[PDB]
Amino acid sequence: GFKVAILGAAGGIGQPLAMLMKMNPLVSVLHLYDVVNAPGVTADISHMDTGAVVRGFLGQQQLEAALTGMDLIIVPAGVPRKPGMTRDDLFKINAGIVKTLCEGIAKCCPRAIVNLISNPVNSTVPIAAEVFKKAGTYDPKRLLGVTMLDVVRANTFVAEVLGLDPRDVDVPVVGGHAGVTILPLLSQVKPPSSFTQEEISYLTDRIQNGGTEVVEAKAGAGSATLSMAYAAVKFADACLRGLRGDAGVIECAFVSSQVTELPFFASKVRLGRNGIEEVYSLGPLNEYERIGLEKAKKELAGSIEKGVSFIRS
Amino acid sequence: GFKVAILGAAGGIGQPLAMLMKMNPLVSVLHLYDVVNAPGVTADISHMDTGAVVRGFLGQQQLEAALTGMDLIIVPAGVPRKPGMTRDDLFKINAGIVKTLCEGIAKCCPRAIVNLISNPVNSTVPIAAEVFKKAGTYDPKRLLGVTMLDVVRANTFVAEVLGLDPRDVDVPVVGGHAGVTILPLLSQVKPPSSFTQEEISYLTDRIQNGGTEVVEAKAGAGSATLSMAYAAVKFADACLRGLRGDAGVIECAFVSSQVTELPFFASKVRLGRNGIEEVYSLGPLNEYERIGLEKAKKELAGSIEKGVSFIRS
Repeated sequence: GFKVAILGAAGGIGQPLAMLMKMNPLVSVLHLYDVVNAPGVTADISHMDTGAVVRGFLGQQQLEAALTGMDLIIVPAGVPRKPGMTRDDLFKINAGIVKTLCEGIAKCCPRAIVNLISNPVNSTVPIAAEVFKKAGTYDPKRLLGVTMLDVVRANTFVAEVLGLDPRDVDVPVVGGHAGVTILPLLSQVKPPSSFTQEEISYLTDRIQNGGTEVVEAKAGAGSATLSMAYAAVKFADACLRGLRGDAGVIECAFVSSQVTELPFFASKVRLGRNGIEEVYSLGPLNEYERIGLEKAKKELAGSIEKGVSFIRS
Repeated sequence: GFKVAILGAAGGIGQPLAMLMKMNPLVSVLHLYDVVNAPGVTADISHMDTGAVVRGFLGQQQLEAALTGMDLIIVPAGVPRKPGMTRDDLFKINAGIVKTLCEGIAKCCPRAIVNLISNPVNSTVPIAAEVFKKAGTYDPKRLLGVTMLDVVRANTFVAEVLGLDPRDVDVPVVGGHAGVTILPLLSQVKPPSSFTQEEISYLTDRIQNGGTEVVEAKAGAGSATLSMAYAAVKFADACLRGLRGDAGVIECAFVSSQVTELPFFASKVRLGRNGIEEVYSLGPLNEYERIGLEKAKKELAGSIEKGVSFIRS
């Protein structure tokens, strides 16, 4: 099996995520890390009678111990939005957080596959890339922004409109991980289907804003944590199956790419023994998607620069 | 596809338990009930691309809609381990909660299989039984106290000792769900093994105090949530496979039985189309376990009464 580290394992997303990884039969070793409550979460999880052995790590002084030897690093680390946040002062905190964790990764497990969930992903992935570049350990094939939740939402909402089982639907989602930056390619959905103009717009808008659906349901106090955990694990499991050597492991992720003029983009990627084995091109898009693509790119260009800038200064 | 309702889906145990049930293919419909935040959790969960369709229900006024039609009702509901307040006995509270929920269940889904997790199981189950008796819906084959986490811990701890993968270990646990009432039959362990008196001592002690172990670790402000959700789902899933018609579905559970003089006891049971298709006796016990059996029954008798008198008196 493989060794996995979850950074921020005691948070809202972290916990359900650690519970699910502890259940993954491909995980031999599981390191739960956080700046608080790591021991209590570890204790709880240690009782589950599954294959993976779990250990906890608390504080910066233990990050090295948590990271050393890991094959995959799942990073949902990030401070929540509470005191009337979005204050942008938030972004500085999260960017700061992704920064140190990446410094640790660059130092302790430079070859480990990295699944960055820390939001905003459109900026933190570039941040990570820059930090690794500055450390001389950047392998664009091993850094992935987890955009899986958008695909999960798309599959679910598309299935609902088509009256299908969500498990039998696959919706490619490209671009970025926030708002109009999220671009579901309905014209490339599986199984083959046709959508009315009405459905195409309803679906796209819904997928792009699925996040606030949950924030609304929680009176703006919280956001998706469970579905996020479920998605990150579905994605982590994919990376693990890739490291195992499985063929055709394909999923959408926000990665370093040349599929567009932008340095980082979300598209279909093939996961293998050394991370990303192939970044799939966007291919044919219809009018609606083209117009959406451009709007996505415009915002994405700025978000990337924002992250690249945060480090390069 | 089976219909499942989770009472108290917004809590520590409920949320991860709800996420895991959403993932269970045997679940066609999933109802998330609670007095607070049910909508938020539901929205979160509804985005998961799995078969189960999920609906939320908030407050007493919506409990009937949640229950109606359910095949299985998992009940983790109950107040948390408040660190400050040592113990003005949660009993009063939880017991109250259990009673109202059970009244609802007896009225809305009398034929539903029930998985009561509400602490303390040693009392809440007899309470539920007393609530259904008065309602005239009691079916001893349909009420089950979830002691699955005692088995999970045992497998883990025992496998640790044996240096095995907890997945290849089975340790039957009988008796009750608290302290010395939890009785791990180490002599019936699979694979056949031998333990030193020390290990037998350590294992029996640790399994009986598993919960405490976690509370201590979480700095008094919390108890096992994840491992409990994990064990509850494994147990719930067993029931569902039972409802499906599967053969050989055997699990330990605190149920109504005449395995001992007590009206309730945890032992192996076979789950069938109507819930418990048979309650198995304890089998072979060494002197150590027989002694343990006596202490178990001793403290268990009172617990059972403490719960029955909550309804009768």
